[PDB]
Amino acid sequence: AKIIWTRTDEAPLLATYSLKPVVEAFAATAGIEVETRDISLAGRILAQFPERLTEDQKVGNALAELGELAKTPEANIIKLPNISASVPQLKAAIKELQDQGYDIPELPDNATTDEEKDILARYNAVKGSAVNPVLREGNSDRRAPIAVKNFVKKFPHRMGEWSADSKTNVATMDANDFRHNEKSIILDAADEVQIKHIAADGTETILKDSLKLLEGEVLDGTVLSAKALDAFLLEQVARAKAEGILFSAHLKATMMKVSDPIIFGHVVRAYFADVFAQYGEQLLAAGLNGENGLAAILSGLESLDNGEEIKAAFEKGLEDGPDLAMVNSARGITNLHVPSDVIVDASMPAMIRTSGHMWNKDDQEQDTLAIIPDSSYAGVYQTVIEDCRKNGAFDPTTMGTVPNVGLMAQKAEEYGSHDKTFRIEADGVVQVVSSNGDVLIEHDVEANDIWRACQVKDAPIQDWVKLAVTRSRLSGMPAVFWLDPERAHDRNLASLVEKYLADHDTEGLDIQILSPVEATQLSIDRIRRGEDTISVTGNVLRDYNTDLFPILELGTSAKMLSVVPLMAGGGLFETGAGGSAPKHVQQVQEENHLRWDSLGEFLALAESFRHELNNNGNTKAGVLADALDKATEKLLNEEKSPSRKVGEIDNRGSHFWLTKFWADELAAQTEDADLAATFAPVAEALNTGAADIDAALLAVQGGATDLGGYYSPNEEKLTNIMRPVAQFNEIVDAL
Ligand SMILES: [Mg+2]
Repeated sequence: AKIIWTRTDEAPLLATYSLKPVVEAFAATAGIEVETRDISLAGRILAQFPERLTEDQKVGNALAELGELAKTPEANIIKLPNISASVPQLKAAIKELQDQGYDIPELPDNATTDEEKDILARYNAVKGSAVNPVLREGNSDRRAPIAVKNFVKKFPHRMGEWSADSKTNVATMDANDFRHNEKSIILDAADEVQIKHIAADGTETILKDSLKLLEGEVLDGTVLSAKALDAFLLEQVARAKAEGILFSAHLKATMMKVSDPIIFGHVVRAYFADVFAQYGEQLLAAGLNGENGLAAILSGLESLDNGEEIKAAFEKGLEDGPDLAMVNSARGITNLHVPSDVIVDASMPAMIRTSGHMWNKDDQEQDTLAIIPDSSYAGVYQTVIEDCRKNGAFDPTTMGTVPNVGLMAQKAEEYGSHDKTFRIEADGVVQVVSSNGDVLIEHDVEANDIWRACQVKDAPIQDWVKLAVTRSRLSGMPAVFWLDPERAHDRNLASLVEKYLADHDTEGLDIQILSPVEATQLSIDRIRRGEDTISVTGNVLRDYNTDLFPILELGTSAKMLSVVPLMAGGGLFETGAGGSAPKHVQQVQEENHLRWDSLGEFLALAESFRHELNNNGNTKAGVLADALDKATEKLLNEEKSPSRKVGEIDNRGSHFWLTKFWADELAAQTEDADLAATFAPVAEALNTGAADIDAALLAVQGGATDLGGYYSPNEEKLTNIMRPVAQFNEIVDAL
């Protein structure tokens, strides 16, 4: 078997030149090959334009080959953070490669010829998030890492004290929202369907011409009522004001790129009711509607020149309304200024952790009314708030843990809905119409309503159920499916979960189905008494739970095990969800200190070894994984993760100590005597040499360093820089 280690960009790229040769040496003792594949920005650019290159310059299409790999049981891929290119990064990479002799074309800035149109289309496929959709052929298994959990117990993060008198609450709609208006069906056979609007006129408008659906696919349609939404919002503005608490609003403007900016605008106009009552027609005509935040409105006013008295009215709105949760007090930035500033899955746990407070204009903590307009998920957070009010803050030294198994494959549910979401222009109805003419789903709609459809396919659902059973069996933790009886979609999924659970041996396992509110309550009841509960959920709750529980248990959601069990039986082990840390590279250029933390790599690696153990029968991989868990725990115990500061332990040093501790554990274990004899002299060499090797890895730091490039660094220079101590290299390369 083979483990593919992704060669990416910037900081993780540099770490990989140090860490991968060690991983390769240790892995080979379990009969496992470790190879890199090049999915760097520069490499993916070269892959896209082979026709311009000499044979020696060519890269082969590594992303496409990894995509194919992922559809086979052979796949075992360790994926590190990589660049999702902005246009500037793309232009910089292109220029760098041209300077190095690769005759690739310029990014056209105004394609007119057919060749230019083709080149632009090819580059546009390379920019942005190009990699994740090719590699994620699966659902999600995310867990707080045990090595990090055990350290938190030793050294807990701060948890704000809660008051029984707290007035913080979530406010959410009671009716006429996506949850209550949702209708859902399961297709009997494949069908290409149409989405249509029929106005009170009779005038038909096709909203989406063709939508191919599979046999067994689950289809939902639903509407958020603009009128109910507006009525609701105006009431919450008044409530925050009467109760003397912060008005706050929590959406996902970035991911839900069609619905949530619209909803946001409704929020802004509610807060500034009097302003829109007097200048509404004019502002809306000029596109100053709040869907790009209050800051866009304010900026646009200078073009209007009755804008001065409008500016004055907004300023008056801010003095007269409830106090707003602040994004940046020093710049005067409120919750309403930029739609993407406050993002629900981050903001809600941060507020819960901070005694249920957000920050006011004086930069002091204050209770908040947290507005989450649609009611599908609001109750999870409300249930946690009420529990903290009654029982006080969670105690990270004793609390249990709540992993997540999440239905994600093929852009499941709301995260595939953006091309099926429509701002309604006129009163009437919207129909999903079958090819045969049948009307499958129908909703009444009014102008300014939001209509949305969502799809999840049957194989992803079956895979999701298998993964829930597998996680419960392997971990011993009970599993709870979070499905809301009041949602049509969740009622359909519940019937399928019941059907498919019968394909599995569940004897000895505790698996049940509860509403999201019931499930949250059970989970937190268990967590407080030190016990564990796996949350089995759809796509959005995946996104929410994988922030909420880690932030409470660990102080952060940035340090997680994230696995995507691939459809054909392989695995993808994602080391990290952040970017590739350009400032980290700057520091190495300036003073040869790499502060990049490889913890996520050590953790994903241990799970990669477990995949070989569990799916491919590799007993030695299991031994390697057990030792690696203990080595990681020791590295954290001695705080040997990289310092930020020059002259102190860096990324290369952390790799050394991790390798020393992992070898020690392999030499000390008695589960595989042959592995023990292999690593006894390795451990002895690293121990005797540790004082000298550690001093040397400190000594290389301090001065300017030449990588030979940035997007396309020189391989000889990177090797010498990232593997600078011959004494260590000799031990690794001999094993
Ligand atoms: Mg999230």
